Amino acid sequence: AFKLLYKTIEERKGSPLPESYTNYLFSKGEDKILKKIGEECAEVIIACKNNDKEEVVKEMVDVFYHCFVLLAEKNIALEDVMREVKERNGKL
Amino acid sequence: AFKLLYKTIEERKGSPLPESYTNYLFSKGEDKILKKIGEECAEVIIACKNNDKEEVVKEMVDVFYHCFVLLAEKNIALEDVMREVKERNGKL
Amino acid sequence: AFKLLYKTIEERKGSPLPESYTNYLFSKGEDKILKKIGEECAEVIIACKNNDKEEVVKEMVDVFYHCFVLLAEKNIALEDVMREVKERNGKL
Amino acid sequence: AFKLLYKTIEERKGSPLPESYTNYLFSKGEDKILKKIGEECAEVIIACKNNDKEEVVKEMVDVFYHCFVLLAEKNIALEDVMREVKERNGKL
Repeated sequence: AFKLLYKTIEERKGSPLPESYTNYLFSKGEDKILKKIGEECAEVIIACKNNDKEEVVKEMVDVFYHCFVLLAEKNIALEDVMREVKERNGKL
Repeated sequence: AFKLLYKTIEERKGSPLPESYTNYLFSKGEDKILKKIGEECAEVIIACKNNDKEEVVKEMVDVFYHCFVLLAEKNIALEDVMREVKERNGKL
Repeated sequence: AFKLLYKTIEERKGSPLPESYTNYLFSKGEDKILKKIGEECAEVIIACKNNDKEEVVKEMVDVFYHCFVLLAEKNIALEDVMREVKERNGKL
Repeated sequence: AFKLLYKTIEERKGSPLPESYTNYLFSKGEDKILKKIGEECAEVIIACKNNDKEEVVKEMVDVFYHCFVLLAEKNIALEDVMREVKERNGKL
C-alpha cells in the first residue's frame, strides 16, 4: 500500500495534470512540500492531544503522503527508505 | 517491512525491556513521543535543505518509527492507517 | 514594541471585528493558532536554510505574533513571559 | 528585556566560554539551533494542550531564546526584527 502510494506519486511526476495536488506540489517544489510536512506534523500532535484517533490517522497519512512526494521530488528511491526500515527493524 | 516494524514495536509494549528505547518511550508516554516526532520532522526539513539524501532517509524513517510507536501507545491499529493509505491511493 | 503588539492583540479579543485575522484566530481557537505556529516554525527553518534574511525576519515575527495571540487566547499575561525572559537573562 | 537577552547572546558570540550552552550552539551552528527551535515549538504545542501555563511560558521563552541565538548566528540585527514588529503593529 505504501509502495502503491509512492508509485502513484511517481507516475504523476512524469505525466503532469495541473489540476492535481501532487503536480501542484512538484511545481511549487521542495519548500512547499516541507512546509506541508511541518504543518501536518503539528496537526498530528494537536490531534493526538485531542484524543481524536480518526484525525490522528488522517494527519499521519497526510505526513506520509507528503514525505513520499518529497522523496520523488528529491529523486530518492523508495527502496532506500525500505532498506533503512529493515535495518532499523533488525536493530530492534 | 512497515508491518514488520509495527509488529516489533507492539511486541515491546507487551514484553518490556527497560534497556530498550521503545520501552523508554512507552514509559515516558505520549508527550515524549510527540516531542520526538516534532524534532525529527525539523531534522527532515534541515536534511532536505542540505541536500543530504542519506540523512533525509534516516530522519524520515525516524519520523515513521516514532509515528508507529505513537500508534501502539494510543492503541491505534496499523490496518486503520493502511485503510486510509489505500483510500488515499484510490483518490489519486 | 513587543508589548505594543501584545496590547493590540488583547484589544482585539475584547472588541471583535470578524474581518480581522486576529479575531478569526480567536474564533477558531487554540488548535488553529497552534497549527499556525508549527507551520511558521517550519517556514523559519526553510527561510534560514535558503539564507533569505528578509524572509527569516518576516517568519520569525510571524511566529512571535501567533505566540502572543496564543497567550491572549489562553489568558496568559505578557508579564509572566517577561519575568521568564528576565530570569533567563540573569542565568546567562 | 528582549533586547537585554539579545545583547547577552551577542556578547557570548565574541567572548566564547565552551562551558556555556550559547557557545555550544554557536559551535554546532545553524542546523543545531534550528532543530532546537522545532523541538521547542512542539513543546509549546504539547504544553498548551496540557493547559500547563507555566510550561507554556518556559517553552515559549525557550523558542525566543533560540530564535535570538539564530539571529546572532546568521548576523541578523535585532532592530531589523523590531522594525518588522513595529510595521506589523501599524498594520493591526
